[PDB]
Amino acid sequence: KHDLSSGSTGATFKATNTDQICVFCHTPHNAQQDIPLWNRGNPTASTFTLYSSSSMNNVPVKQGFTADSISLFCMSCHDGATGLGGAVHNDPNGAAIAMVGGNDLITGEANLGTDLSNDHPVNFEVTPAGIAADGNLGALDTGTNPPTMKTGDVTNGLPLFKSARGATTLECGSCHKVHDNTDAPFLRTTMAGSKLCLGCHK
Amino acid sequence: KHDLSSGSTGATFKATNTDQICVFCHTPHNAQQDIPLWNRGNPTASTFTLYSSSSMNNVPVKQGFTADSISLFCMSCHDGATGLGGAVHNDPNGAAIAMVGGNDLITGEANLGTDLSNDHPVNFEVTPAGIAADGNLGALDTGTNPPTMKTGDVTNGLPLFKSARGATTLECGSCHKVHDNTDAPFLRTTMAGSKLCLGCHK
Amino acid sequence: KHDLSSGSTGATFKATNTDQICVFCHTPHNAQQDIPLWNRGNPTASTFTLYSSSSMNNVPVKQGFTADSISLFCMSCHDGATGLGGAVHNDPNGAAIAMVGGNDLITGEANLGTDLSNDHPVNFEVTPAGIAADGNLGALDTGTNPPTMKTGDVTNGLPLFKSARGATTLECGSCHKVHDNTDAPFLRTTMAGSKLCLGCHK
Amino acid sequence: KHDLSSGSTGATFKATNTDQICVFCHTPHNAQQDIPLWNRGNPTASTFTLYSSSSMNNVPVKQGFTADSISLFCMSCHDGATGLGGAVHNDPNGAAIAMVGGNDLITGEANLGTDLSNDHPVNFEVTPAGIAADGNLGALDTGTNPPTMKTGDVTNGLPLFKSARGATTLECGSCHKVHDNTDAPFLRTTMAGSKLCLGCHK
Amino acid sequence: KHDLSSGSTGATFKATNTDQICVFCHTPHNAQQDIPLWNRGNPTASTFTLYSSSSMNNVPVKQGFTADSISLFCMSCHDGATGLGGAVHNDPNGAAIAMVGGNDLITGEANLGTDLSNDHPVNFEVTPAGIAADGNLGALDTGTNPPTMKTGDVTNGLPLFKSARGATTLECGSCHKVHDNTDAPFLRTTMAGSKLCLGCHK
Amino acid sequence: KHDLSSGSTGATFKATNTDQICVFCHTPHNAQQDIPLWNRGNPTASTFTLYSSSSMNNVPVKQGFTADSISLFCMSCHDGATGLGGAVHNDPNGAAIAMVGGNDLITGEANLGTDLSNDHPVNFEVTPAGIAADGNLGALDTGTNPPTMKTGDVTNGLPLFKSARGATTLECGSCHKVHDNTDAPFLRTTMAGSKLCLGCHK
Amino acid sequence: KHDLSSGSTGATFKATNTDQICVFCHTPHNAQQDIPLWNRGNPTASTFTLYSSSSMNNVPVKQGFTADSISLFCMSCHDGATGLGGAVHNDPNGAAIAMVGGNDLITGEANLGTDLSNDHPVNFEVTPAGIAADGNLGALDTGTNPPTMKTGDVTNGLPLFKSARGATTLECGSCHKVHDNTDAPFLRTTMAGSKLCLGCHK
Ligand code: HEC
Ligand code: HEC
Ligand code: HEC
Ligand code: HEC
Ligand code: HEC
Ligand code: HEC
Ligand code: HEC
Ligand code: HEC
Ligand code: HEC
Ligand code: HEC
Ligand code: HEC
Ligand code: HEC
Ligand code: HEC
Ligand code: HEC
Repeated sequence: KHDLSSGSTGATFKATNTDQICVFCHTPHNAQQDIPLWNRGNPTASTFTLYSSSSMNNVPVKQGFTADSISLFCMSCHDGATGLGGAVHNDPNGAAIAMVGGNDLITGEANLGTDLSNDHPVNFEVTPAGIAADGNLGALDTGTNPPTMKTGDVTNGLPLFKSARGATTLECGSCHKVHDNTDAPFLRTTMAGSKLCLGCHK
Repeated sequence: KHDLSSGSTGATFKATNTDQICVFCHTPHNAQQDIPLWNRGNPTASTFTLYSSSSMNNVPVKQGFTADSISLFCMSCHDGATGLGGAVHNDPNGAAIAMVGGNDLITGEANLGTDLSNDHPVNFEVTPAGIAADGNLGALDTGTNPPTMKTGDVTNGLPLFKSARGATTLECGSCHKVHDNTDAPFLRTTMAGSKLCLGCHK
Repeated sequence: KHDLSSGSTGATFKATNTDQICVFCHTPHNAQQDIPLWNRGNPTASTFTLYSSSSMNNVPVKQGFTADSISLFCMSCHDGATGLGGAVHNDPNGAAIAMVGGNDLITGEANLGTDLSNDHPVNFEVTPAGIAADGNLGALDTGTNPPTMKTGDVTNGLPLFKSARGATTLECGSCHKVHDNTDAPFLRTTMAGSKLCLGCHK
Repeated sequence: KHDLSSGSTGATFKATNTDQICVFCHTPHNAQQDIPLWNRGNPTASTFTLYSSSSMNNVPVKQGFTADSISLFCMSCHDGATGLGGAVHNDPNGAAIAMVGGNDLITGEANLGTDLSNDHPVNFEVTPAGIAADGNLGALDTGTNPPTMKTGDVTNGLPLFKSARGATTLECGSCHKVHDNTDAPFLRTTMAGSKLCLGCHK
Repeated sequence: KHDLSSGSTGATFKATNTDQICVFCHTPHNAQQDIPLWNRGNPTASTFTLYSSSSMNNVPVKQGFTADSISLFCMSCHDGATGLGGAVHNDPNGAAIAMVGGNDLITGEANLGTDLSNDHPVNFEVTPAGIAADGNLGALDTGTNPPTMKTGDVTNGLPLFKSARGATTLECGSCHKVHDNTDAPFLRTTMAGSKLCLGCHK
Repeated sequence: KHDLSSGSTGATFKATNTDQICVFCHTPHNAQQDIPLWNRGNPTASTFTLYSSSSMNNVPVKQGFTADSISLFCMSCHDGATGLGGAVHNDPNGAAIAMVGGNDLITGEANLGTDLSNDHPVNFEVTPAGIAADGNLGALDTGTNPPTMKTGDVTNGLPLFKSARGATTLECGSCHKVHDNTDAPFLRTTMAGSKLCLGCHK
Repeated sequence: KHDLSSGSTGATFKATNTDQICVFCHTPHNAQQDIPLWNRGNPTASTFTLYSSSSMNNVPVKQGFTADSISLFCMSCHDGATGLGGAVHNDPNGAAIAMVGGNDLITGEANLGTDLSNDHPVNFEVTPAGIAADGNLGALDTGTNPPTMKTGDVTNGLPLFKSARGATTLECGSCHKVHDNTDAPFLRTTMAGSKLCLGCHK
């Protein structure tokens, strides 16, 4: 899916003036941030809302992302308003990347918009006190890099990410693995059987 | 019972084109409401009647549910008219969920229909004035989330739910716990001994 | 007395395959009538006769009960012909309730049979004209729910019930309170001293 | 006088194991006859003789009472041979009623025995032909319930009772009112002045 | 005259502790004899003599009355030796009847004493043979109750009474009617004109 | 003649305050003597003389009557000195009997006075020896009551009376019958023809 | 002859308004003298002369009768001047006795007139001295009542009468017996044979 090459066969949206996989994401030189080789323009965090209800631990952090949130990286192409090709910084041929059909914005069901009223919670620090209060959020392992949240049925658990809210924070990349399409839509494991879901919500 | 997986052993009705527990109830993205990850189509409240007699406190609210009533969520599959698989919004494989035998409607004794003339009252605000008038509806605790109605014989009491009629409202989920089948048919405690019944009707 | 649990200590007749107080009387769902949660099979009213003499106001109504008479509910187990356990509708374990000794019918002095030639009158509308004609049937209060017949010596009087013959009708429950055994055999007050009798027959 | 309660102050004979006025006469359930709530054992009529002389209209009926005579009810405790407490049918506490001193039989002047050679005539049908023959037995009124024998000096006359000999029959209750002690020994009017006697024997 | 009530106006002797006409003569219960409701003490017959001369039919019966003679009843208060109030058996208030002035014995001209040497003959059987022998004692009628002695000038004749000497016996009540004072001193007809005397002595 | 009623038509002397025949002679109660019901005051016998001559049998008895002589009864009103109305003992209305004209004494030819020098002999015992001596005084019959003196021409003879002088004594009533006026002046038979005179003086 | 009844057959003079023998001579009451029952008017004795000659003993008594002479009684109707019916005192019917023909005076040979110059001597005392002087006047008997003069040939002699001249006096009745007509004209014995005459004049 994320093979945006012109010669790709399974890509819904692909360029027409380049053949490279990685220019859409990674540039060897002249990148944006010291988070691996990011060459994509990201929006502001002030225009994003998250899931909030009186059953969680994220009440004060229900508005806005952080400046170092990977969820920002994902929504940079998964917001429905940022150009797929027009947001590049280090373009591959000195000009704007040509897009097929002229639709430089993601559409369809994959579009997420700007409101997360219908999405799984992201960018909040899972805490051992919160886990004890709920009593069902598995366990924590700190000896691994990155630290993972222990599960009673899945090997290696789910990776966690460091953010402003804390060093053990759930994120857009917790479930989705961008590069590996072994279990589409790039889930960390094949979802049939609910075994990934049972990893956390036991 | 509510394990609608194809590989389930104790489910009366199960799908044949999926293996996931939660797609029938919860979808990670593109949900219906900001009430936890609801992916089920609910009917209108105008076609529902409730228990009403000259011994209660719910005389003006004996017709119709609210738009935010959990009882609506439960009757969405427990009405006897809404499709068990056809009412999903975010389907798991891009098509309608296949049902065994083709009976996409609940039948048997578990069917409740649309008339509650033979059911325990639901969706009404229990009030301290009403409790004092009756003199037997236990007591109230507001320091817990959700607020519970105190009982003289059962630990932790019964949870209450917030609705349009009020913040302390009895509901379909007051007695039934959807996920925990420790005491089937998903009662909050084992019913033998009438100890749950004695919790309120002392 | 009416604690029909298997673990009960003072019950003459008790079940052996259940432990619940209320299944014998009340079922949460799938009840019989919109009169509180009735799960007991009642007989026909055409086979019942009542007390009749040329000193009362019930001459035309000396034969048969009404379809909404609480006396029917009481005689449903107090007729001497209806099964104590076999008349349930919503059984607690999917089968007929097991009875100790196999005697599913009430016996002894408590048995009332089908003829009320030796019983206090029931199911007739007490009227202010009739009270004035007799001149001793206390007085009437309509501001209370249910309306009561005023007594000159007892606080709160006797409750009355609504029926087909009228809205102020004496009934089996007028003297007997089914749940409260403070004054056995479930009388509304302790009978020693004839103070209950003096409440009406002054 | 007829207040046989243990706490009574003016009763010659009173019980010691009960406090109720009416168990001695009336039981709510399980009575003897369809004549109001009779719970007292009555003797046979074959052992009773009546006043008979060649000046009356009761020559063929001078021996024995009827099975439905109220005089039998009165003599059930006013015969001098039937137990005051031992003749109850529906006892108040599951055992024989305890009597003070052990004298369960009425004694003294109030005792009447079994021979009415010294008593006013009872249980005979007064007839208009007989009244015309004597010419002094007042008049008859049939529009009242029960029918009364008209008197020229007393309001409302004397009530009459229905029996086997006829529908207008003098009886033990014609002069004596069991419940009202306004004019002791329970006469229908105060006897001073002979006005009751002048009501009939003008 | 015989109205012995305390409120009487024409009575020479009256009581002061009662107001009843009939207690002096009749008691409803506990009477003396089976001759109508007699409550007066009578003297012995051995102390009485009668009119005797060689012109009548009563030679062998000139000494003593019978045990069933009404003349005994009359002399019970008309002997001059028996107490007017002290001879009662069933007293009206549990004590001796109080008499005005303390003179409980009849005095004056009305007093008759114990010797009938100056009185009209009583208590002897008038016989048809005796009537034929005298030839002036009217005639006899047996079809009436009581049998009367026919007179040629007076309607209905004189009533006769049954006694030991015979069934057609003259008696104290033959001329005197105790209750009817239409013709004082309680004669059966007004005596002016000798028409009563001419009824027998033609 | 002897009908002294006020309404009488043939009576020379009659009362004005009474209507009774017999009060002048007979009173039912309180009479004077045991000689039938005498209510008239009689004079003394010492003031009476009789017929005496040397041809009879009454020489020693020619002065004075006896205390039991009927002639005394007759002269009680036939002496000319005793009051006709003032000599009553048992008066009919509590007062002296009123007489017409005020003449309470008999006058005229019927007056006899106190001397019998001009009258037929009375009050002497006729004896069989005396009859044999005279040889004309009929015969004697003792089997009749009263004994009569036999006559050869008149049926039933003349009645005789008992007195102190003897049991067969002539008397004022021998010829005169007081009640029967068939042959006035109350003779025992019609005197025309001298047949009564020939009965004795043959 | 002396049967003066109206129905008489042998009487020359008889009444027409009466039928009685004795009213002409004897009245029961109201007579004239104490000489037996005389009811006839007698004349004076001064107008009568008697037989007188110088051969007797009656020289000084030859003029006039005595006031007590029976000869006066006889001449009262045998004088020829006194009325036969008009001289009665006690008349039988309140009026003068009617006489046949109107001749109330005796006539014919039986008339004696007023002069006894032709009659046998009367009313003089026969004396024993006079009898001795004459020597033929029988003898005297004093033991009989009345005293008689003894005769030598006739049984019982002649009765004598008492008068003023003496106790043994001849009289009109000496020979004549007024009542007995055995030997007419009422002689004491049949005169044929002169045996009566020979009784005295021997
Ligand atoms: C972080 C902000 C994100 C973003 C941008 C997306 N996800 Fe998820 N996702 C999860 C599961 C189980 C599915 C399968 C969908 C299904 O079974 O119906 C998905 C799918 C997607 C899609 C495409 C399919 C779709 O239905 O939209 C997209 C574009 C997408 N995701 C974006 C699970 C998780 C999860 C843990 C349960 C987390 C955290 C996220 N997703 C986070 C994100
Ligand atoms: C809210 C609208 C609901 C719905 C949809 C159901 N219930 Fe209840 N329930 C209660 C108890 C004690 C039982 C046991 C039944 C028994 O003992 O016989 C049940 C059972 C059910 C069933 C299945 C079994 C059946 O008999 O129908 C179903 C499908 C069901 N429930 C649906 C008690 C309560 C209660 C408090 C007393 C409340 C509130 C509810 N239930 C509410 C609901
Ligand atoms: C309505 C049809 C009923 C029924 C089914 C029963 N009752 Fe009554 N009850 C009353 C009183 C004073 C007693 C005490 C008995 C006593 O003192 O001896 C009772 C008792 C009973 C019993 C059990 C004991 C018994 O003696 O039978 C039963 C089974 C019973 N009742 C059934 C009084 C009343 C009353 C007002 C006076 C009325 C109405 C009823 N009862 C009605 C009924
Ligand atoms: C029907 C069989 C009965 C019975 C059992 C009794 N009575 Fe009478 N009663 C009447 C009157 C006027 C009195 C007063 C007594 C008085 O004045 O002296 C009574 C009294 C009694 C008593 C108690 C007192 C006593 O003297 O015995 C008793 C126990 C009693 N009664 C029993 C009048 C009548 C009457 C109409 C005149 C009739 C009918 C009855 N009584 C009937 C009965
Ligand atoms: C039966 C033993 C009796 C008794 C006790 C009494 N009588 Fe008579 N009575 C009769 C008449 C005609 C009178 C009127 C009196 C009169 O006219 O003077 C009476 C009166 C009385 C009285 C009171 C008045 C008085 O003079 O004493 C009394 C107390 C009395 N009686 C008592 C007639 C008869 C009669 C038939 C002729 C008979 C029988 C009786 N009486 C009997 C009795
Ligand atoms: C007893 C002492 C008496 C009394 C008081 C009276 N009598 Fe006589 N009597 C007799 C006869 C034949 C008559 C008729 C008179 C006549 O024919 O003229 C009478 C009449 C009377 C009267 C009234 C008429 C009169 O002439 O005086 C009276 C008042 C009277 N009597 C009173 C006959 C007898 C007789 C037998 C011959 C005897 C005895 C008596 N009487 C006795 C008495
Ligand atoms: C006394 C004064 C008298 C009276 C009035 C009468 N007598 Fe005599 N009498 C006597 C005898 C023997 C005869 C028979 C005459 C004869 O035989 O012829 C009579 C008759 C009469 C009559 C009628 C006949 C007549 O011849 O007149 C009358 C009227 C009469 N008497 C009147 C005898 C005596 C005698 C003794 C001898 C005495 C005395 C009397 N009589 C006296 C009287
Ligand atoms: C859009 C998404 C792309 C595309 C089209 C490519 N890459 Fe990647 N890549 C992407 C992200 C968001 C990250 C970092 C994720 C994280 O830090 O959690 C990366 C990272 C890499 C890395 C180093 C990290 C590792 O190896 O685990 C490499 C070597 C890499 N990417 C290679 C790569 C190549 C060869 C591509 C085309 C042939 C290519 N990427 C495309 C996001 C995206
Ligand atoms: C139908 C009912 C289902 C089924 C088949 C599953 N879930 Fe649940 N779930 C359901 C409801 C009505 C609710 C909310 C109830 C309320 O708000 O009172 C939930 C909630 C959850 C949650 C979060 C709430 C909590 O944990 O207390 C989780 C983590 C969850 N559900 C998980 C889950 C999984 C893992 C399932 C398959 C393995 C699954 N659900 C099925 C209703 C239903
Ligand atoms: C047979 C009788 C039973 C038994 C064994 C139980 N209940 Fe009751 N109950 C019964 C009747 C006939 C009625 C209605 C009476 C009327 O309407 O007049 C009820 C009512 C109730 C109620 C609500 C009415 C109220 O509270 O006043 C409750 C809460 C209730 N019953 C509870 C209850 C429980 C907890 C029992 C076992 C622990 C139980 N009942 C048994 C009749 C009968
Ligand atoms: C012995 C007598 C008693 C006693 C101790 C009580 N009652 Fe009565 N009662 C009795 C009789 C013989 C009758 C019927 C008489 C008839 O039918 O002529 C009654 C009747 C009643 C009635 C209904 C008739 C009415 O009201 O007129 C009542 C309501 C009643 N009795 C009440 C009552 C009470 C309350 C008593 C004790 C507090 C009581 N009775 C005692 C005889 C006798
Ligand atoms: C003394 C005498 C009294 C008095 C003061 C009263 N009564 Fe009478 N009564 C009396 C006698 C001797 C008799 C019987 C006479 C007989 O048998 O010949 C009676 C009879 C009655 C009767 C029934 C006989 C009838 O009616 O013919 C009655 C109804 C009656 N008595 C009534 C009565 C009343 C009402 C009195 C006071 C108001 C009363 N009596 C006084 C004697 C005497
Ligand atoms: C004055 C004389 C009178 C009057 C006015 C009445 N009677 Fe008589 N009565 C009288 C006497 C002297 C005697 C007795 C005579 C004797 O013993 O020889 C009587 C007797 C009676 C008798 C009974 C004797 C019988 O019947 O033979 C009766 C019944 C009688 N009397 C009745 C009576 C009546 C009814 C009178 C008025 C209607 C009446 N008498 C008046 C004297 C006198
Ligand atoms: C005229 C003479 C008469 C008549 C018509 C009658 N009697 Fe006589 N009677 C007469 C006299 C003068 C005397 C007395 C004579 C004397 O005393 O000597 C008498 C006497 C009697 C007597 C009594 C004397 C006796 O019996 O001896 C009687 C009983 C008598 N009379 C009866 C009587 C009768 C019955 C008459 C009519 C039937 C009658 N008398 C007529 C004179 C005269």
